[PDB]
Amino acid sequence: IIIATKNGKVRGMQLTVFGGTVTAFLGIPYAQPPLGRLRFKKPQSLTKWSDIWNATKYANSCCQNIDQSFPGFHGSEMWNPNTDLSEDCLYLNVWIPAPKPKNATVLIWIYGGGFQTGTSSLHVYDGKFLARVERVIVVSMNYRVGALGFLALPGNPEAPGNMGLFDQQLALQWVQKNIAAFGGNPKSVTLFGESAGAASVSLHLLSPGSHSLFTRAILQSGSFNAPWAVTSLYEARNRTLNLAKLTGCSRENETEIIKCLRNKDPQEILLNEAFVVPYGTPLSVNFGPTVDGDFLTDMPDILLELGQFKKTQILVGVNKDEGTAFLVYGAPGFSKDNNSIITRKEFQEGLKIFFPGVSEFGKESILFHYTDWVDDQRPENYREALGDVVGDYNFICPALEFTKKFSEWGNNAFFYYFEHRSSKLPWPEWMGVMHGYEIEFVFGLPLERRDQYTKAEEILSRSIVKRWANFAKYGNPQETQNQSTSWPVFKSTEQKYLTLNTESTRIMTKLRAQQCRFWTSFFPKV
Ligand SMILES: *[C@@H]1O[C@H](CO[C@@H]2O[C@@H](C)[C@@H](O)[C@@H](O)[C@@H]2O)[C@@H](O[C@@H]2O[C@H](CO)[C@@H](O[C@@H]3O[C@H](CO)[C@@H](O)[C@H](O[C@H]4O[C@H](CO)[C@@H](O)[C@H](O)[C@@H]4O)[C@@H]3O)[C@H](O)[C@H]2NC(C)=O)[C@H](O)[C@H]1NC(C)=O
Ligand SMILES: *[C@@H]1O[C@H](CO[C@@H]2O[C@@H](C)[C@@H](O)[C@@H](O)[C@@H]2O)[C@@H](O[C@@H]2O[C@H](CO)[C@@H](O)[C@H](O)[C@H]2NC(C)=O)[C@H](O)[C@H]1NC(C)=O
Ligand SMILES: *[C@@H]1O[C@H](CO[C@@H]2O[C@@H](C)[C@@H](O)[C@@H](O)[C@@H]2O)[C@@H](O[C@@H]2O[C@H](CO)[C@@H](O)[C@H](O)[C@H]2NC(C)=O)[C@H](O)[C@H]1NC(C)=O
Ligand SMILES: CN(C[C@@H]1CCN(Cc2ccccc2)C1)S(=O)(=O)c1ccc2ccccc2c1
Ligand SMILES: *[C@@H]1O[C@H](CO[C@@H]2O[C@@H](C)[C@@H](O)[C@@H](O)[C@@H]2O)[C@@H](O)[C@H](O)[C@H]1NC(C)=O
Ligand SMILES: CC(=O)N[C@H]1[C@H]([C@H](O)[C@H](O)CO)O[C@@](O)(C(=O)O)C[C@@H]1O
Ligand SMILES: *[C@@H]1O[C@H](CO)[C@@H](O)[C@H](O)[C@H]1NC(C)=O
Ligand SMILES: *[C@@H]1O[C@H](CO)[C@@H](O)[C@H](O)[C@H]1NC(C)=O
Ligand SMILES: [Cl-]
Ligand SMILES: [Cl-]
Repeated sequence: IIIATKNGKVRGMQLTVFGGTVTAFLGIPYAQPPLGRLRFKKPQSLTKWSDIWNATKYANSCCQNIDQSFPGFHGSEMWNPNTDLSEDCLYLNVWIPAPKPKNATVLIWIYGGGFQTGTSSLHVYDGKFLARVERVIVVSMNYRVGALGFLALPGNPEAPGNMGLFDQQLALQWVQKNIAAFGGNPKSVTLFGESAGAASVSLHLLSPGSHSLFTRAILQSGSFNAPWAVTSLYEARNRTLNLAKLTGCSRENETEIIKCLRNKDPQEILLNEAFVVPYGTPLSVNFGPTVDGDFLTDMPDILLELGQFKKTQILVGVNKDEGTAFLVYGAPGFSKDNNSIITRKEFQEGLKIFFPGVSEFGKESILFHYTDWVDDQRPENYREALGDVVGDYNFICPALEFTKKFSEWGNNAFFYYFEHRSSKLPWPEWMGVMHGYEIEFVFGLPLERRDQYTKAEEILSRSIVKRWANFAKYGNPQETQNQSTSWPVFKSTEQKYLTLNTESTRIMTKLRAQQCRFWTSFFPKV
């Protein structure tokens, strides 16, 4: 089972999935390893090889700091890298149906991780379910994260910024030139991703160098206009410089800095990423997408506002409790191991943690818009309010605003609202429908009966998988057979969206409308 690619022959392996077979090619290199003098530079193209590359195991994950706040707890550790970390991590994976499809639609996954963490090899990113059940091809790639992938000395090719995005872009290029050999249709490629993955997919909509590398886009819990998604050219420099000092690489010649940062073990670079900013938060993106003048030619809010993106269909959506995950990473009085009833004072302190550089008036204005209580006696008023504050500001309102803005230029948009809490979810109940916990459903993990998911979850994943795959194949995320609720287009007027849950799937209008008017009109002025 050998496929000949443009750079050489690759050998895959055979997966038994649901009384059937998927061919997995795990760990195909798609760039020269960005090592030595290649560190921080854009990804260079891969020299040809004469052997049979053995793509039979996930490859090295990119260097990254590991969440060690809940050691031994699956709800945190399920997200930590499950392969050796290395700078030599520019690899991708391909699941194709067996037998080899003819002209299959291709799904390209971009993982999240706040642009600091993440890896394609995670169990909740296993594409074999989608390959088997919908006969699409799934591709996923590793891209550089943290400083190693997003250090920015603007204009300077030694550290131009946005390398991780250019890593992704080079993977998309690989699919364009090689997926035909695997039975995929290069003309039918849907980027999908979650969180920073979703912000990445949205940036590929803007980057002209990506416009011909895919067809459609799916944005799960993320978009480039999210407040955490794009570093200012200022802060990127202040960040690059503060890193140079912490490592002792402060030089007058800016390239002499990069040279100095190139003789540091990655461990030294990662240990210093944290304090590169002055006041971090649980959502800090120390090194992330920047306006490099290359991948990104202008500030994306301007590009969005003036229709300067790929015209195509988008599938956008968010989860019901996007914000609760971050509350247990610093917020006072919070814990995954109790119900986290917090007081007014505790809520106010938590705003200082999530909005450190914000004026008191700004923080009071958040308090005022979110404490008009329907019941003052309700003891978790503040706990739920602080979670909604983080979710509405960081995910739901920018994702909604992205969808209005993008659809205003005549393209079909579909907006979902995931509100099912996984029956196997290891975080406590009050954290609800958390950030990232729609992904297993998108990937069809409840489709394996051999797990402990309920029948209702199997049906929900089954429908989501159909809707996702029909969106990839046909720009339309309906399920047309099992008498399903029709998913209407999101228009700027009606703003209709589809709820996803095991109970009843409903068409609703104008998600978080009052919340988002505050976050999208008033709060940016503070
Ligand atoms: C990439 O993957 C291939 C295939 O691996 C196999 O794929 C599937 C088909 C499945 O069977 C898997 O279990 C398995 O991983 C690798 O192919 C193997 O290549 C090595 C050599 O590099 C072979 O080992 C040699 O086999 C000889 C059989 O004639 C044997 O004589 C060899 O003994 C040595 O010592 C004597 C003593 O003088 C010498 O005379 C010999 O010439 C030899 O050097 C040795 O056992 C395996 O048998 C191959 N696998 C199979 C299943 O046959 C390939 O190596 C791998 N490459 C990389 C870089 O990963
Ligand atoms: C731009 O960076 C300066 C300097 O960063 C400091 O030193 C680094 C090595 C690292 O340890 C950072 O965490 C430090 O912040 C920032 O200046 C500091 O600001 C804090 C309070 O904001 C102050 O108490 C320190 O004394 C300052 N240190 C110095 C050397 O000036 C500055 O705030 C950053 N600018 C922005 C807009 O964030
Ligand atoms: C919920 O727990 C937090 C966290 O406290 C720690 O974790 C607990 C699960 C338990 O193992 C405790 O022994 C630990 O201290 C509590 O937050 C602390 O609250 C105390 C008293 O209010 C305060 O002195 C500490 O500063 C707090 N620490 C942190 C990190 O917030 C919280 O009180 C608990 N809430 C409820 C409703 O039980
Ligand atoms: C420090 N990180 C967060 C921890 C790391 C591992 N835990 C995984 C988890 C995932 C879902 C629920 C519970 C736990 C979460 S991060 O990955 O570097 C990061 C940084 C900035 C971000 C800004 C916006 C959105 C996401 C961001 C992520
Ligand atoms: C649709 O439903 C299948 C089984 O449910 C029953 O059978 C179908 C064919 C209907 O005629 C009706 O009797 C029931 O809904 C599932 O096996 C199948 O996976 C479902 N398809 C999707 C896309 O969810
Ligand atoms: C270690 C721990 O937390 N254990 C608790 C689990 C969940 O894991 C938490 O709610 C989220 O961590 O949930 C319980 O409510 C339960 O349903 O029996 C109590 C149990 O002791
Ligand atoms: C694949 O599909 C495209 C249209 O999407 C078509 O133009 C092309 O000829 C097809 N090629 C093969 C080999 O099926
Ligand atoms: C910095 O050093 C590099 C080394 O090749 C050189 O090309 C560049 O001109 C230098 N810049 C300044 C401002 O001295
Ligand atoms: Cl009160
Ligand atoms: Cl308002």
